Amino acid sequence: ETGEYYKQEASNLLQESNCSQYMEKVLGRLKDEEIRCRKYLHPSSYTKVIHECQQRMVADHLQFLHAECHNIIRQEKKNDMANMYVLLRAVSTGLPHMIQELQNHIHDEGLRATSNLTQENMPTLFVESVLEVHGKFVQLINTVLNGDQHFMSALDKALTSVVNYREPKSVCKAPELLAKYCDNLLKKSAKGMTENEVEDRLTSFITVFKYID
Repeated sequence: ETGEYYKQEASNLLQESNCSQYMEKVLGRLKDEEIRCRKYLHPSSYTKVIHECQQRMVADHLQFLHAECHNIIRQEKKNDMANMYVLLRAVSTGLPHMIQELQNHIHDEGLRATSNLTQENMPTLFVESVLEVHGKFVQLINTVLNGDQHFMSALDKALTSVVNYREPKSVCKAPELLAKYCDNLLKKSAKGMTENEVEDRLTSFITVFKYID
């Protein structure tokens, strides 16, 4: 009966609320369901009830979640994506669509960073733009999402593609720019950044170099 009660409840909520506020309403039920399940039922049924309160409420509209998941990742919505993640992590086949689609977001945002390559400061901008992409996307995986290695592997795979970008009928531009970045930074010419900061920029260079094919 709780499968049928939340089969109609999940169908009722979507007709009134869009996917953005549908997340809070579903989590507004599971948070309350976990409380009312431990006030009445045996502790053996705590995991079986919730598994039924998500199969007929979250896994039931699996395609509805994946239809509206595109706009969530593009706008870097902190609240509408953390709630979006905790719904899919319970469903067995729901989560892998999110990590693959989020992998395309770095592969699209990363290219825009390494697109306006200036003809006078090529190596510094390429590394710094990657740290802009890497230093932000690691935060997003860690400040609203959990420390999931699936998203981390997606970010690692996506950052690999943007770094190892091959122009049509041309070699990849990654190896020389990273090679030039070190030499442009280890010289004593002009005014340096001093070894207290040189050891910091070179440490961040390893993250860019780790994705080199």
